[PDB]
Amino acid sequence: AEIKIGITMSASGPGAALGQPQSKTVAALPKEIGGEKVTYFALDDESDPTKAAQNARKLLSEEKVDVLIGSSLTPVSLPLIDIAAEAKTPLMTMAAAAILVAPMDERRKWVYKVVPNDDIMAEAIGKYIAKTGAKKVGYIGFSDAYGEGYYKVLAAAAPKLGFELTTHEVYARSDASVTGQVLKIIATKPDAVFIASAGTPAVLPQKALRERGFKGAIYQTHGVATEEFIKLGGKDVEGAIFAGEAFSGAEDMPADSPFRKVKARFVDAYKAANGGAAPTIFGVHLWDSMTLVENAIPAALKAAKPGTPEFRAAIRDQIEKSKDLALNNGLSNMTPDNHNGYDERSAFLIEIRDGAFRLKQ
Ligand SMILES: O=C(O)C(=O)Cc1ccccc1
Repeated sequence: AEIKIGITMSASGPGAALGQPQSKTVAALPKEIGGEKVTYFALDDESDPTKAAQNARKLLSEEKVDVLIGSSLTPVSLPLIDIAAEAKTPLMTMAAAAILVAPMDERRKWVYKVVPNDDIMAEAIGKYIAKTGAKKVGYIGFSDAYGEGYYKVLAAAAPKLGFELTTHEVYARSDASVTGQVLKIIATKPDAVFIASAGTPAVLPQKALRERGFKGAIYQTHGVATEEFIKLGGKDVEGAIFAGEAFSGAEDMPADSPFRKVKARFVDAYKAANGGAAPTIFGVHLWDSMTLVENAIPAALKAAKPGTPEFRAAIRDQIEKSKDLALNNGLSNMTPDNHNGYDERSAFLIEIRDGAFRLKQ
């Protein structure tokens, strides 16, 4: 039969600013790959791990999809690892935490990940923060594996880089207030504050810090790299800096940059499918995942027919061989033990300047 791709995304819930762009990207994906028809099955998981697991089981057991893609967020994606592995179906996760694919194990052998691992980003932003002369850095982040991935790496790096983390405050994504946490951070009198958050929930702690009088540097993560964050945040997020993807800095690169080229492809296709509307970065996590899948399909078709475990296993084998590939997410080199594919060369420092994401250095 035709090739079938299943996708679960957080199109509603606190992940909406990530999942909605992904949902709108589906219509831009190719109807034929390697001379074979392709059908997409996309489901909203509502930013809920239980619903994502239900979606995956439905796509795997009922549609027998050849590849599963999702989810948008780390906590939502975690349970999909075991589900995809048990089904011997490759999973292209669209979330960010390193734990989604590293260290390698017998289940993560089935998982690939186009967003650069957060530990790479945390090391990069930590080095930058140190170079500014900051010695005391406050911290607030999500009380989940995404936030904690930033905290643990920054906390380990701190003494080696010459600063100290003054707090370890957390919040849940939908929380109405972080006032208690922010007051605690402010009371430590830090030079700067790090926020580990994603989507529109990332605005709250930054606005709260500014409203409570904090005037120092505020650092965020690539979870904020959507123009929706700039729009909601306004003057309060001006000057935010984070380590992120080539996509976000593409306009401040040479004309022949491969990153401009791969971005143009995506933007043009997205606009054509969405009435001329421009995408935010999160849609590109679906797009780049499909780049890996599309590249693997011709060899897989030589091995087996779609809808068979052999075809899925062939896709898994082929993606692992991907080398020297410019994605919107960076320069990707897969290996048997690294299903992310990036090193520090793909960590770009991005700043919000005059209401736009800009390549900072
Ligand atoms: O919120 C999460 O759990 C994430 O994994 C956030 C994220 C996802 C994709 C790119 C950057 C951040």
